[PDB]
Order: sequence, then C-alpha cells, then structure tokens
Amino acid sequence: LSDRELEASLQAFFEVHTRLVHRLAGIEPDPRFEILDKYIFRQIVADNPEEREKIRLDYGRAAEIFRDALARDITTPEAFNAYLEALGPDAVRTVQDLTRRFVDVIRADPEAIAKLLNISKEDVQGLARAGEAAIERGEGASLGVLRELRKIEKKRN
Repeated sequence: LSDRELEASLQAFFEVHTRLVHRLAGIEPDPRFEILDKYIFRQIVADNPEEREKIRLDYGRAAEIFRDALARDITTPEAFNAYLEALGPDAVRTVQDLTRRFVDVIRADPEAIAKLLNISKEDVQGLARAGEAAIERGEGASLGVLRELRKIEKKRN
C-alpha cells in the first residue's frame, strides 16, 4: 500500500540484486549498494505515483530473473546477457528498463544521493558515469555503480 510497504514487500529483490551484482563483480558485499538501490526505488515510485504498481511488478519480475541467475551461478555480464536473451524479449526489456531508471535517478538528483552516502556531488556524477559506461559495454548499470562505489571508498585511506 504505502511506499515503505512496497519496498519491504520487495525485500527479495534487493537481496538478489545485491547478491547478483557482487557475484558479477567478484567482491565482498558493500552494504552501501543496497542502501542506494533502495533509495533509488523509493524515488522512482514517489516520482511516478500513477505508475507504482507497474514499477512494483517490474522489480518483482526482476527479482525472479536475478534469483534464477544466482541459482545458475552466473558470474559474467556476458553469461547473464545470454541467459536473459534465452528468457525472451520481455525479460530483456524488464531488466533494461530497471537498469535505465537506476542510472537516471542517480544522474537526476546527485545532491540528494551525495548526502545519503556522505560523498561529493562529483562522486555521485562519477557513479552515474560509471553506470552509463557499463550499460554501454553491455554490463548493466548496477555493476559499474558498485565498482565506482568501491573506488570512491578507496579515498577514505
């Protein structure tokens, strides 16, 4: 019913989304990815309220796709892409739309994300840049964003 209840009901998505992306990257979980993921979802549904059930079911559909990807231990974008293409055009479109909204939210409100994560506006634009570049390479935006988050954290020390 409410936005927070939508996000909670999608708990399985955020779990399989962060686990799949970190499997692709081959690294230990960075909790800040799932924080970002959840904020981005909250923003999409708050900005597109007339569309919230469509957004909800797309994430729920993405959850199954990602879950099945993990069950096969997909570890590269290429293997994931072939799996997704075998699933069919609707599975492709579901993930592509989810990815595209992901980067677009980061790029459209970098100040809010920079506060959320206590990083700079430049850093958040760097995340959007890395997401676009991964989309360009066929990698999906979440993986570029995760890698760039790890790079930003490298500057702590």
